[PDB]
Amino acid sequence: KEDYFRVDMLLNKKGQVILYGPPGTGKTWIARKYVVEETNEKTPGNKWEFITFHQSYSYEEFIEGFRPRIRYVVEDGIFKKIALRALVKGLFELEDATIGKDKIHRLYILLTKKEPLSPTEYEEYLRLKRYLWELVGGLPKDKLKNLTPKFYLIIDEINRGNISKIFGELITLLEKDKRLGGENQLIVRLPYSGEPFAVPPNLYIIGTMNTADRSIALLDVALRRRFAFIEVEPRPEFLEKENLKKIREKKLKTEDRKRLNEKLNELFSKLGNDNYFLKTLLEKINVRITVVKDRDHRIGHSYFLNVETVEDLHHVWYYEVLPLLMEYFYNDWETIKWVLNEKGKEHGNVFFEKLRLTGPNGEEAYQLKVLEGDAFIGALKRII
Amino acid sequence: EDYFRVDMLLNKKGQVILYGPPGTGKTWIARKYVVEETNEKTPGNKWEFITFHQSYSYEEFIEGFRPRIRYVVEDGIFKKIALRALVKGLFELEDATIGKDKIHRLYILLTKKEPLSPTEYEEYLRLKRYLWELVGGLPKDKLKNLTPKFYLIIDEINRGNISKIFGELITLLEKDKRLGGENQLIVRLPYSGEPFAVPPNLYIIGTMNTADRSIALLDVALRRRFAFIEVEPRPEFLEKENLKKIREKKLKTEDRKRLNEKLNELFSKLGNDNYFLKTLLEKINVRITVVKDRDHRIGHSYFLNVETVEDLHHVWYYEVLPLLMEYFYNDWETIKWVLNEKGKEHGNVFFEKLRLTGPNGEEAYQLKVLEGDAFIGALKRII
Amino acid sequence: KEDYFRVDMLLNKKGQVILYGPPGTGKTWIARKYVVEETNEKTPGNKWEFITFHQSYSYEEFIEGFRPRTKIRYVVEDGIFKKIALRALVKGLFELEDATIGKDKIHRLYILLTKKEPLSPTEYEEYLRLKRYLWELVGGLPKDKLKNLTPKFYLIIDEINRGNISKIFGELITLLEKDKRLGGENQLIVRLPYSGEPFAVPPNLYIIGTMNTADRSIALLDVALRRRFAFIEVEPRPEFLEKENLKKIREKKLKTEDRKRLNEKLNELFSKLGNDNYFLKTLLEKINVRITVVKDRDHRIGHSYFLNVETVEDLHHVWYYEVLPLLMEYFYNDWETIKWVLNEKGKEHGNVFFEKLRLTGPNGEEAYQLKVLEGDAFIGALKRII
Amino acid sequence: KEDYFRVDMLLNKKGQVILYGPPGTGKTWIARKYVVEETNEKTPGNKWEFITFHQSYSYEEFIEGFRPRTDNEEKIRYVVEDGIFKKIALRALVKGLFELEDATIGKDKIHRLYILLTKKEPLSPTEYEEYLRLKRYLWELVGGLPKDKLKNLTPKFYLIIDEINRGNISKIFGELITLLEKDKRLGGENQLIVRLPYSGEPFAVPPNLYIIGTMNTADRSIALLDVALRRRFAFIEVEPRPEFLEKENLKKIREKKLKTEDRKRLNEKLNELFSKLGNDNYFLKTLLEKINVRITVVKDRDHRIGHSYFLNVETVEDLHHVWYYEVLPLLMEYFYNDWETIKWVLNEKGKEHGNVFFEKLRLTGPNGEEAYQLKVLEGDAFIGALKRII
Ligand SMILES: Nc1nc2c(ncn2[C@@H]2O[C@H](COP(=O)(O)OP(=O)(O)OP(O)(O)=S)[C@@H](O)[C@H]2O)c(=O)[nH]1
Ligand SMILES: Nc1nc2c(ncn2[C@@H]2O[C@H](COP(=O)(O)OP(=O)(O)OP(O)(O)=S)[C@@H](O)[C@H]2O)c(=O)[nH]1
Ligand SMILES: Nc1nc2c(ncn2[C@@H]2O[C@H](COP(=O)(O)OP(=O)(O)OP(O)(O)=S)[C@@H](O)[C@H]2O)c(=O)[nH]1
Ligand SMILES: Nc1nc2c(ncn2[C@@H]2O[C@H](COP(=O)(O)OP(=O)(O)OP(O)(O)=S)[C@@H](O)[C@H]2O)c(=O)[nH]1
Ligand SMILES: [Mg+2]
Ligand SMILES: [Mg+2]
Ligand SMILES: [Mg+2]
Ligand SMILES: [Mg+2]
Repeated sequence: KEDYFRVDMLLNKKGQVILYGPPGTGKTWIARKYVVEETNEKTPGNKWEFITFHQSYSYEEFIEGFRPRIRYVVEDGIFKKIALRALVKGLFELEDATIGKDKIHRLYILLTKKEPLSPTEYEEYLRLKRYLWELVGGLPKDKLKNLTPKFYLIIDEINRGNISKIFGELITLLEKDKRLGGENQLIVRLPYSGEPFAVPPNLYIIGTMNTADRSIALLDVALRRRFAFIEVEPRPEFLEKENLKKIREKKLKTEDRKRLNEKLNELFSKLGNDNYFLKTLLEKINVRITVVKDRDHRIGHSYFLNVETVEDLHHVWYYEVLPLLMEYFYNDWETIKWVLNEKGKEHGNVFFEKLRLTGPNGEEAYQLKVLEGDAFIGALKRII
Repeated sequence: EDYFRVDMLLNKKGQVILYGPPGTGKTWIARKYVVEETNEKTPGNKWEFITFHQSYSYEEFIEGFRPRIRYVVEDGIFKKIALRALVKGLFELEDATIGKDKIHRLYILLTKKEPLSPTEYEEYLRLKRYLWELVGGLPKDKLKNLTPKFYLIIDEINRGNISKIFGELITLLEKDKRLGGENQLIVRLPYSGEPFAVPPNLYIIGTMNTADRSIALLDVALRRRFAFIEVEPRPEFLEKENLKKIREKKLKTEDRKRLNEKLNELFSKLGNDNYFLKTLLEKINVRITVVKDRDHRIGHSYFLNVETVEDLHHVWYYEVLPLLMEYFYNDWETIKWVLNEKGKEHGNVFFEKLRLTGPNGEEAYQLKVLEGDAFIGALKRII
Repeated sequence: KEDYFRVDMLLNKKGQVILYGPPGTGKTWIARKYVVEETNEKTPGNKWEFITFHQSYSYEEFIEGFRPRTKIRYVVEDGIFKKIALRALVKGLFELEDATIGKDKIHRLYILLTKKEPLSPTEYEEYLRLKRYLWELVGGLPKDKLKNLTPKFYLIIDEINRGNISKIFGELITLLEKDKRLGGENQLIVRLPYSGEPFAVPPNLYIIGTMNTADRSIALLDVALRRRFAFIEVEPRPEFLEKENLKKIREKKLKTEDRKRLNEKLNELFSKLGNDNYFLKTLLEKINVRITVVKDRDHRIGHSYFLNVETVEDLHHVWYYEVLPLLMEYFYNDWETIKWVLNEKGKEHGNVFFEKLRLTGPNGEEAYQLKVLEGDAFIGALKRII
Repeated sequence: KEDYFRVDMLLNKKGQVILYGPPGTGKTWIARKYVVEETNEKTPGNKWEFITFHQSYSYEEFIEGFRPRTDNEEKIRYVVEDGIFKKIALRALVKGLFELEDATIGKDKIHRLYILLTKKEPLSPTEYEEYLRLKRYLWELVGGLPKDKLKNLTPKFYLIIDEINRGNISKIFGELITLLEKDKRLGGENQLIVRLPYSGEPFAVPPNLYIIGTMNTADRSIALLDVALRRRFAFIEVEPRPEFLEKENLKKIREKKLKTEDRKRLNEKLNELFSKLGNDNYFLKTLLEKINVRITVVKDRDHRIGHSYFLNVETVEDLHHVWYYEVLPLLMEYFYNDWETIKWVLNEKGKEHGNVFFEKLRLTGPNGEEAYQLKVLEGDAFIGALKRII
């Protein structure tokens, strides 16, 4: 648990992390696994939330916005609700005579309530929010710093939405010192409600993002200072035989797992008795992609994580890896054949066989050749 | 062949995209696979057919605010078909915590073509939040195999902004992230504030044109969720036996024999060559592949309905010669070389060179209409 | 005719057609003529519609979109295509004899579709449940009954390339293919995003596009849309500019005694041209081959510029106010090309259309001016171009 | 006149013309003069309209669009209101159906529709539905009328579109690419009735209505209209006329307006002007000819200087103001940071630091960057610098 430990450390130092890398690495997996292993709660709900950003995601659905529920009810977004839940659950365990635990528990029932709030209860929600935000501030900073029952928000594909538009006052408030209990503790007031709001130290944010798409890759340095940035690189050592066996023996603790570790034995013996076939295959593929495009368009290891037989590797190759490589290099046949290091040969057991016709201006072109059986493993052996 | 690989890749990945040039039967094999898999010939209960375009948003697809005077969160097409797949999968799932009457009322509210009344919309929201309270406590090994199979064919999936339309479906569509999967995700939707997760009951078959690169699926993160099947042009369907085997698999009556001799009247005029259209499309696709992209190849649907020589003349002069002149605009040498008539500037040729020559040295050609045996003699030159 | 049979054959075979070519070749003319000759109606409405694509259409104004309908209601309203493709389907279900077809409801749906008044707020949900009953009926019908609906409906989409068709034709990338129409071997019934009600293009309907191919900025670069249409190149025919063909074209509509004047007006024309019936024909030929060699083949001058020419003053006005500005707009400030199109490149300072200016610039460049020639010097200048 | 006769015959033969040329040649004035000579109305209103296309002119404000309008003075709603062209086309068609002798026309309906097209106030919702129903009756009525009735309509309506290229003419027109042709109008041979997108009601251009556009061909950022859009309009070149700037010619043009005793004042003011220009009655004429020929060889033919800048010139200081505020910013706008060419148009190329319009600065940049400064000349030096342009 090393990536687990660095997510655990950089959440307790920066307050919030972003798991970046190429598509196919373990970002969403390590985020969801870390949060269900810290909260001890397998589903989203009270103690943690899972959201996904997109271009149809705005400030009004994230922090607060007007909604006709008629008059305008200032409906809180998901961040305001999880931050208020984190603050109220932290003021549960915070023993103090000024904290009225009867009103704080009523605010926790009003925040936990999955039903839409009645207009008889929305005024109670506003009054208890005013009492909560007039409670803190009068609370000392050394008590507001230590809040035990931590809350987590996983913003998957965080670079998909306009984060500077979605995060409103959260550009300022998400810094660890600008949270509650910190030394530069800052409680700003919100536009649509007028109520003061500040991020508690009880709530952490684990973003994940892919760095392949550069049109949505974040460049706001003032936004990037709020987050730690954990690079989840492609790990081809997960595709070694014993490591792939140990990974696939996670949810396999029955006799069917006995049908698993022999199914790899049919696989890796057919690959040439090499326990490092997929490992060095993805290694050579990623190191050849890194030098012709970038390191952020590397093939992640989750393409070959579900490979159990040779036909599974054939389907992952011809329907997930080769269309991805042909979308990487559109009509650039020399570069994609260099990625498979087939730049010299034009025929034979090859993935792109040369057409026997050259253009009127000297242009040439290739053809996707579907290899099967030992010829396919022989062509994959050439990449290593 | 293609049916078996669609059935195989739809189970291990959960969603497939049939891509390729126009003309190859991607929508055909998607519709045929889904009708042969659901045993119903109309979209509706167990499968839906949609087509993405630029007026698809996240609101019309998953959920969005719509006034009905009360602004309510109207579920889009995917949330209706995903809740329908989840509820219909929770029908046959025998358990003690699943109240079958609420699940059945939710299925009646989901499969209702009439718009829901305000007395039934709140019941719909209550049954939805009961459903999402239910599957948040259900084990993984019971949700892993829901009994029916629901399909959503998204034809021309690349014509809309897919990463904008698939709002929370970038995360949830992965087979290891569906309900009952090894890493089960349940996102929180922004508009309703209600949780949501794609069941393993529901499969997606996208189709995609790859000739147009302005709508190319360049999102590397979104290409990981789908398995990408290339439906290539198959010129071997235009062989004289395969043309009779394909065109008689749609009709069942006596007039199939009227199909037969009309084909034999065709290929006797082409030069007694049973592989005339096959080698014609193969040679033309090799020319297009070497002078333009391989995604601009001519599909076989142009020549599948060719049954006489006049239909081949109409398909040539009104479907693929405007297509070739649109491929190579004012590049007369390249379209001249695609029909391999680069030296032939006169005679029985498709583009006769004008005798007049411009002042800066440029020369132009003229589309010549060939009929009868001269047209077949010009088509024999391409082979 | 010939082009009439071309449009008829390709529209029956394909379902949709696009008459494309240079401006002024009779694409809108042969489209409107074919549609008023098939459906015997001189005015759109019942059996056919005429629309024009441009950048202010969208999917909402063509298929369906949300609109306010009077309190106020947020009502999804069908566009022109959904209205005509429900009208063609419902009119096709009149002559279908079947037990499951409830014609008392189909006739009410036809009355609500052909209702020129806007729908009442108590008559709109009647139309909605009638559409729901219709799409429950059509999905239950066998394919052989929907294969050949009895009438024929036409939608002339003129200047089709001027709008963003891939944005406008939302589901119609899929549905316009004749195998995906109703009763086809591979029929498809999409679900529309705004309403949620299903939709499918009947075989009753026939869309006819016309396209300007002189403009390259709006051309059909979309290859997948070009499968759905047949493509008729409507070339400029200068053989219509002969004296006998002008007498056949111009004296066809006005069948009164004025033909006995009009041919007289033609006899003053070509005798002023040199007693040559092929003056305008070879003039348009030897201009369009110049436009074909120095520009693309589809920036050519259409024959509709010279069809209304009756006297030499009309030819002078058509030359100096319609096609010489057009040639000056083709080759803007490119004098050695527009002068070469009129094949007066070596000529200057005479009976010429572009007189050379006596001044030369500091970089050695020169520019010419437009010279207006009248009388017989203009005809001697036009005789040079031939 | 002759230009008005040319506009009249090309407008009767094509239905719509465009007066195109450089700025300041009087294309708007020629269009307005011809229209007020036709309809005999000094102001727009019933029989003719005047609009200006700008960059933000849209189809929604030209044919029909969802415009906000208040219902019962309480709340705004977006309803489909007709633009300028649809209102003037319905007005022309209804006014032509006034004098049309036919029995199928319900005149007491049609006249009411004319009132609903001529009231200069927003329609109340009680009568806006009446206006919609009368439009539906009108398009049901002309859908059965023969061609011989609708061919000849008795009045003549005009729509002047000043600066027609400054908008997106295809996007603003829309259905008017097809409808504006003389054969595609009402009562024509190939009569066409489109179906508009927003209101969903039919529409067709009457032959009653004519369009006279003006086109500034100097700029070319937004000036490119399509070839099919060139086909609909006749195109009338309005050149700069420097022969309007001769002393007797400028006298007759300035005296064509109403002047009781100020004609002799204009006479003694114009004799004061040309006596300082070297006793040359043709000085402004050949000045504009030399500067326009020198514009034509280096710039486009459409970039010439219009003659109406010098039509108000009566004194020497008026000519100095016109030069230093109306034609030298025009030249500096055409030749932006092209100093040798704009110096060659005035043919003072190489002649620096004299009685010059563009004085060369005596500094030079790090890599040889050069700059010129607009020098203002007053008195005999300005007339001397004007003398060497010729
Ligand atoms: N056991 C194990 N499984 C992993 C690991 N990394 C990825 N996986 C598996 O691969 C699948 C895909 O990984 P995932 O984390 O979802 O990619 P991603 O980072 O979200 O990809 P993207 O969203 O940026 S496109 C997951 O379902 C997970 O089960 C790992 O380190 N260990
Ligand atoms: N029998 C049979 N018919 C086919 C086959 N491939 C294509 N066709 C026919 O050709 C037509 C075109 O196939 P289609 O599915 O529409 O291509 P497409 O993928 O939609 O092409 P596009 O949308 O990218 S433009 C179909 O109507 C189908 O009937 C095939 O393999 N077998
Ligand atoms: N008789 C006859 N008349 C024609 C023919 N072509 C054009 N015309 C006449 O010329 C006029 C212009 O034709 P039109 O239909 O507008 O050309 P177009 O192809 O639409 O030109 P555009 O819209 O791209 S600009 C028509 O009104 C018609 O009367 C023809 O082939 N035969
Ligand atoms: N008497 C008389 N006045 C003229 C003549 N030409 C132009 N004018 C006057 O000069 C002024 C400018 O003319 P104008 O019509 O605006 O030219 P323009 O082509 O429209 O200029 P622009 O709009 O492109 S900048 C007008 O006020 C007009 O009255 C003319 O020939 N005779
Ligand atoms: Mg992810
Ligand atoms: Mg398709
Ligand atoms: Mg037209
Ligand atoms: Mg003006």
